[PDB]
Amino acid sequence: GLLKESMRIKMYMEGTVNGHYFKCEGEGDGNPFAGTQSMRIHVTEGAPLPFAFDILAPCCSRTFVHHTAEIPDFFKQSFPEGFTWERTTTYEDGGILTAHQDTSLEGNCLIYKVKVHGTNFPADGPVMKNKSGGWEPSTEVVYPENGVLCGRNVMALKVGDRHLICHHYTSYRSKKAVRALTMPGFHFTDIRLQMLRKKKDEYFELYEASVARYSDLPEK
Amino acid sequence: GLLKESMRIKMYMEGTVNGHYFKCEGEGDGNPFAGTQSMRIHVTEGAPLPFAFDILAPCCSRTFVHHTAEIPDFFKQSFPEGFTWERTTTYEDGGILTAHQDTSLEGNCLIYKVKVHGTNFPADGPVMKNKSGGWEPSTEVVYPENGVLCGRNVMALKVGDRHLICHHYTSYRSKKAVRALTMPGFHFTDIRLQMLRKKKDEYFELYEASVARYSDLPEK
Amino acid sequence: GLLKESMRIKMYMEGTVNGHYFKCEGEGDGNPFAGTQSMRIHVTEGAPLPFAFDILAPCCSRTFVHHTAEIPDFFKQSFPEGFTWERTTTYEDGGILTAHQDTSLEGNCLIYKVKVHGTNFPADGPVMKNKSGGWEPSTEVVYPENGVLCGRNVMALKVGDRHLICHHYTSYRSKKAVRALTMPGFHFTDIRLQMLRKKKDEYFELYEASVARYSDLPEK
Amino acid sequence: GLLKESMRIKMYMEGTVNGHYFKCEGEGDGNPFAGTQSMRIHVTEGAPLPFAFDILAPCCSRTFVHHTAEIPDFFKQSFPEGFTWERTTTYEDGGILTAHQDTSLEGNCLIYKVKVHGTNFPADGPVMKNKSGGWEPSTEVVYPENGVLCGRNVMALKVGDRHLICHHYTSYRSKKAVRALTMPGFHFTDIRLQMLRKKKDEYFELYEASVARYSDLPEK
Repeated sequence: GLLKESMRIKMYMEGTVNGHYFKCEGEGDGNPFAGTQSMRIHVTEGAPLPFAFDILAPCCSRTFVHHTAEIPDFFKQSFPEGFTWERTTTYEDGGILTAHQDTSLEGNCLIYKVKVHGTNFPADGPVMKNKSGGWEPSTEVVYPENGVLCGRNVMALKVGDRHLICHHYTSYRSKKAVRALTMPGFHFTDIRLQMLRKKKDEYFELYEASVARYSDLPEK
Repeated sequence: GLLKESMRIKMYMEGTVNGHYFKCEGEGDGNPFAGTQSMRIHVTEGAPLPFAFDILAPCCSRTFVHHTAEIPDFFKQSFPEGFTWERTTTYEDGGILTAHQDTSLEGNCLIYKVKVHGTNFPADGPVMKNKSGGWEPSTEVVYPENGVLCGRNVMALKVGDRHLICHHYTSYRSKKAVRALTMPGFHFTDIRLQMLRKKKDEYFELYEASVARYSDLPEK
Repeated sequence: GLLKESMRIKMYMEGTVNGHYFKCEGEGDGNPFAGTQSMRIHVTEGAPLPFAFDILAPCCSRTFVHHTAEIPDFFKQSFPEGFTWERTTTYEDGGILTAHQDTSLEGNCLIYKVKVHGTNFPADGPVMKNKSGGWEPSTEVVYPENGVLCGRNVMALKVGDRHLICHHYTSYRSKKAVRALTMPGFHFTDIRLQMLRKKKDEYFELYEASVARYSDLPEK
Repeated sequence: GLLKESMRIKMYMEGTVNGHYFKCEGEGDGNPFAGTQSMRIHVTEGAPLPFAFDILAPCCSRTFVHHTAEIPDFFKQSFPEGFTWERTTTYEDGGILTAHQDTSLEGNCLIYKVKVHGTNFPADGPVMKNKSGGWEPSTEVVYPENGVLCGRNVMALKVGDRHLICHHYTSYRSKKAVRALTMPGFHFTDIRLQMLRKKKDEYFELYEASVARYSDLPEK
């Protein structure tokens, strides 16, 4: 199989958040079909980070999604060629993060190349003050548009007992020919992003489980 | 006792969309604990509506939500006093609908009073051209904030085989005292709103089912 | 002689900004053909206002525009029937203000009826903190769309030596028969709104001049 | 001295629009002080372009602006070092084009280096159908912010007898030291871009005139 029960992951991330340059490398693994993965991220430049790594966590993998109900798989179908994505995340307190990502394959290794740009995050807000406590689980809305898979999502950043809301606008683009793909219909993807460990705003351990599904409610 | 397995609904709505004024009155019924409901809505002014009623359907019932996993019911706990809600809906083609709603109870009948102001909808878009085909189901994110329950949601209006996305920013306020209320934590509400019939842009039949729940994904 | 060289104006404004309810009444005068006017406004309810009146000033008169180069005058043509407008303004630090207006005539008095709704203005921002110093002059883009006149404009709110930008999206609708109007083509409207006097966030004095024109640049 | 009555221009642009890679090269001339210029553009790769070159036309020159009323010239002051700009253009039908440009000076020749990224242009819209008729003239709002010059603009693409609005967001950054620059005050730049000729979607002739000025309206 071109994709196997176990895949390795190599990630390269670079960017600026409110002017602070940084660079990290991730190494990970996962099960494409069970939709589970982990990743160890080491900040190679700009450490310790003067902001919450939480904002960068969702930049670190849509190949690893368990597809139910025979929902065609835009991401797995795109291999060996791979795919890209481009996201805008707007935080309700002013912050904005934009990211462009290339996903490539090399034998058993998936290669992620990310570039990030963050601005307008408040100086006294939870991200720059580094007082965030991870994400709530989420459900992405996913639908096709002109051969591109579109994503919309509300994510809730834990700030103590409260929540800071951010909004995702994503476009997944295949490197494979649009005609060679079977686009899915409108559906959802549940994502649970967890940070298992963090050390000195420099080393982070992530874990994520994802399932693609239709609504569980009956139709009339 | 207050709330029963079979309840009545009466709705009074008025407002403007892109300058066109309309009033309508609805009568409905449902099972608030099974979180299902129907409503027949009659347009008594501004008929025939020159815009798609779809943009008004979500303005027409948060008492009718089946709560799973012991999730406290903000809405049901608010009776007899009832509650209000305030929503801003932004459409990605520039349209914006603001709604203000009051929910009270008279006998075995819930009373909804609704004010609506839609504006900036494109003259040639699916709303003002009246070419939409109902809503996809959705999953609202819902979380407390100092006595007020907050709602966030991505909705997809069907336009042919394509989709027009809009975003809900809701604030649910109880007319009951805070101390007399058990606020819920972070959770999701699945919603499936369907329009089962419409006639002469003056009569509509809605049906909706809602379930409050947590993420179905396992947690590591 | 339906519109004369000197006209009276009565304005009635009601609204809520960030949930603060208010009512205003205005009386003014102007020269419609010279495109000059002034208004004395009094906050009859919700005084003192807990935000900058500057955001409301553009809601308080497109009859008063000096038209050059034989540009057809959509607004003056609409009398005696009159016209309506509505506008969505978006502030770049999060604020959104929707407004809808009716303009009617009563002999020598123009009657303005305004409904305003502001939300998402940041508590720390210069609007809610009341730290703004009036608007810079602006040039609106005016174009016809199917018997409706559309307006786009970038306005700059002075905040010390800085500027906070907001974006206007306006639709002017004649209450006169569409076929009875001579629509203009694409053109510009220069507008200079000044706040001459303010007192205790309760009384305000405005002066505005406006000119309709084409670009002064030569065409090649 | 550094700039002359007549200057040469050379441009190197590349990027993608809805995923179509293109490369093109320009050569031009103009009078920096008179504020006029022209350019010939050749699509060296990705010809014939499957979209309206109209979207790329505003990416091809702020050195060529006639400054009135003794307004400081951010762009002419920036030489020999030169300057950069970065723009986002949003079309009201969903299209978005982001560009980053570098302006340098070698002898009597200004060198432009442009990277374009265009996405979400409707498949049946006038851009991708290549059915536009150039731009209307415009007036950019320009204002200083911490040594950076900020530009805001509403532009209108002619499509048949109607207009498709788009919105420019630009930051111009000088490569010259802040202290070696007298920043201008708040002002406008009138701009009229014209396409005098096009051939086989691989050759285009442009002409542009710009004037920097204050509002023509009196100040009461």
